[PDB]
Amino acid sequence: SPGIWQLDCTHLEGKVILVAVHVASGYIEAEVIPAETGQETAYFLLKLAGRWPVKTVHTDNGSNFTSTTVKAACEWAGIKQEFGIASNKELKKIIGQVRDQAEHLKTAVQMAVFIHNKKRKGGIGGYSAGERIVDIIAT
Amino acid sequence: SPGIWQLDCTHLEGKVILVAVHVASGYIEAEVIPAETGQETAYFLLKLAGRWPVKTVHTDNGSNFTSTTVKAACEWAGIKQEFGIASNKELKKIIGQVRDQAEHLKTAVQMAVFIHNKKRKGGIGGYSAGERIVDIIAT
Ligand SMILES: Cc1ccc2oc(C#Cc3cccs3)c(CC(=O)O)c2c1
Ligand SMILES: Cc1ccc2oc(C#Cc3cccs3)c(CC(=O)O)c2c1
Repeated sequence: SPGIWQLDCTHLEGKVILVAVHVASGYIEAEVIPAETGQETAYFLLKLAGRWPVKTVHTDNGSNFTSTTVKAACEWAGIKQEFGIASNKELKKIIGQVRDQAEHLKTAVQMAVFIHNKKRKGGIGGYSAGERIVDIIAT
Repeated sequence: SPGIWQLDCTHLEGKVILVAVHVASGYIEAEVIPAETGQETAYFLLKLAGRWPVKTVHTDNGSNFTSTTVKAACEWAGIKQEFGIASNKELKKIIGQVRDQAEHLKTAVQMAVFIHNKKRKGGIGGYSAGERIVDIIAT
């Protein structure tokens, strides 16, 4: 289905990175938050769903099932939250390659997301993740 | 061309809203920032261009031409900044319709962006802005 995402967290320099993956394309969006709160996840989901068809979000643990705001975001935007489900180390190599081009970690995280979404697999031919998600939604 | 945007600022409850419009689709992305700094605009442009083809950004005044970080963002991401160029009152009516569904202004701003991007013109038939930008990029 064209609206399936995976949501996860990752950690770098004592900061928290929210990562959404569009499962069929590998497109990612990410955001650095001060702390891993309900509100932050709800805000991120609402932005995401305003940009793409988001039908179902898959997570790997219980954290998101206990936030009052995440459930009000789910419901407002029409997002099914489903339990049950790598990319998270591609990110980190690219973050390492750019880290000292940016003062702020968040900048490096977005430079990493950029390159993840724009590049071709193996550097030649076919579609980027950013091309594939557009191509998937367009049909 | 498929990569042309308009960037502008707007103000509500003493907070600053950055608005990017995809000129051919009317798709919008927006973000509430504490203050109207170079860094914030650069960060927003870098996120945007990591998500969509952004070839040229049109602005209406000189503010963006005097930020060292905005120029380093332009150059890093391959974005031509061009001088010379409404939607900004559709936003505000919808913000008013949702305002007391959300504690934070930023939430109302994203609920407004959601509805702006998802709705059909006149409420029936054709494509939403979010459909049109995908349809434009897919060709
Ligand atoms: C080449 C490039 C592209 C985008 C960029 O965004 C920022 C920023 C920022 C912030 C916004 C709010 C709080 S910090 C920077 C500056 C850095 O990180 O070097 C930067 C540099
Ligand atoms: C239905 C719905 C959907 C998304 C939402 O995001 C937030 C938030 C937030 C924040 C993140 C960081 C600092 S404040 C809220 C709560 C509110 O504004 O009522 C909310 C409610």
